[PDB]
Amino acid sequence: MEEKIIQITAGRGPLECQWVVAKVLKTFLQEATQAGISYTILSREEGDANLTVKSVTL
RNA sequence: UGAUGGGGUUAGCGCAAGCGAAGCUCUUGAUCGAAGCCCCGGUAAACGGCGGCCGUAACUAUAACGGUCCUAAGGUAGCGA
Ligand SMILES: [Mg+2]
Ligand SMILES: [Mg+2]
Ligand SMILES: [Mg+2]
Ligand SMILES: [Mg+2]
Repeated sequence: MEEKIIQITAGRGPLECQWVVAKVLKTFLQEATQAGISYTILSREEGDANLTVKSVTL
């Protein structure tokens, strides 16, 4: 068994990048569920609007 | 309560194994037989009991929601380390 830590970030990117971090996160979890890798969130970095995330650590 | 049935006895009859009248007596328990119980409803300010699992919301989180399993019904208001 392996445990790892990864971060998905918008860097210095604009709000669109801040938003795609969220969409990519949702897809990433919707794949981790089928892969059987349990996922937990350590630091969700909410973005500059609704529904945005600057970065999230899994 | 005592119907039938099966015995025990013996007057008689039998070469004689045996049959057995009536009476008496032993046993059997047909029929009758109410409550109760089973049965059918009521009743919890009667004694009492008052559920599981799983998923689910433009972001993560939670589940308003949904699926099926069971129950007699799944803890209402209110309160809650
Ligand atoms: Mg999602
Ligand atoms: Mg009632
Ligand atoms: Mg309540
Ligand atoms: Mg305390």
